Amino acid sequence: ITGTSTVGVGRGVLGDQKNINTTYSTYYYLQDNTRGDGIFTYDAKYRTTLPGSLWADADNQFFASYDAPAVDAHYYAGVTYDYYKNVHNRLSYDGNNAAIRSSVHYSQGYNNAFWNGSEMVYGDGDGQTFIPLSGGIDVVAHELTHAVTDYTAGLIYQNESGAINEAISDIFGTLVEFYANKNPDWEIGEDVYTPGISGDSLRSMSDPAKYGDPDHYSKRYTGTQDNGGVHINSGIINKAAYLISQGGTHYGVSVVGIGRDKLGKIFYRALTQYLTPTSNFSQLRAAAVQSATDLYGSTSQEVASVKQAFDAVGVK
Ligand SMILES: CC(=O)Oc1c(C)cccc1C(=O)O
Ligand SMILES: [Ca+2]
Ligand SMILES: [Ca+2]
Ligand SMILES: [Ca+2]
Ligand SMILES: [Ca+2]
Ligand SMILES: [Zn+2]
Repeated sequence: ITGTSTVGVGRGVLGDQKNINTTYSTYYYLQDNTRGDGIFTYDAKYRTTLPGSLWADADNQFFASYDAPAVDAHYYAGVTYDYYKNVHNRLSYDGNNAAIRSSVHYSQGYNNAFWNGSEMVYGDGDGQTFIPLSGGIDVVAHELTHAVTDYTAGLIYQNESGAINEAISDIFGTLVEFYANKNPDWEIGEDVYTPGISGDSLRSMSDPAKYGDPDHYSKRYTGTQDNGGVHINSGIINKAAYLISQGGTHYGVSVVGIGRDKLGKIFYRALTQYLTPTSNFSQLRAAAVQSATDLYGSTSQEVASVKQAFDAVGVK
């Protein structure tokens, strides 16, 4: 919409107060003009037609329960924008400040979030398995990273390239969570998953097997469920990324950690310069090694650690 940039205030899913960038034109819209070509948040109104209506509010105050998923979708999309621009010099998901669009209140009791090829989409959860999914900054950043992947490597969403696609989203969603630095961890979705159970999550990068996901290539799933296990075999790569960053000994193989920022530089470079739509795990290994070589030198600890990490999860 055409209008003037304003600043609204509201509360997110977890009941936390935050400021949000809005636009005024009769109503206050969830349209942030301060980042790129705009961040826009929409109301899907419990149906599945998308994007729905640009979110409109009469007084620029967003404290109703119905407002909370919108507040967080909008805010955490801005945080994610900031991360890619400030940390990787990437302007929005296409590198050219594409408008970022999100719809919330998608469907009824919908326990998922996704990128549909053009925008982010968030269910409200059924209140049992999930609360509104935009309350999780790692979930929001996971979803926006799917757009980044689609504009760069283009990893096909099936089998090993699809598991890499998923891990890339878990990795950067986690790196965005640490960037924001509010209760950061190597778990995925803990802020919005199972409101009646404490201490669990959708997935764990530090120990994927905690929820039945493989942490070694020898334990890879090869059936046809979940697009050939894209949310399952992602644990093999998530574990590798965790180890690159934090170090550890896994099935007897020791990895010297090099920290989250270097993890992020290496995987961002792999994603944007070396991976292709059909890359498999072995090719991801070579891409990360080449990326680390580009960044830190053939003889660096960093190259050595990437190798140890892929060794540890049985990927040669
Ligand atoms: C964070 C995440 O994995 O979100 C999803 C959920 C909650 C359900 C189904 C698919 C996805 C996805 O983004 O792959
Ligand atoms: Ca209001
Ligand atoms: Ca957390
Ligand atoms: Ca997390
Ligand atoms: Ca829980
Ligand atoms: Zn995903």
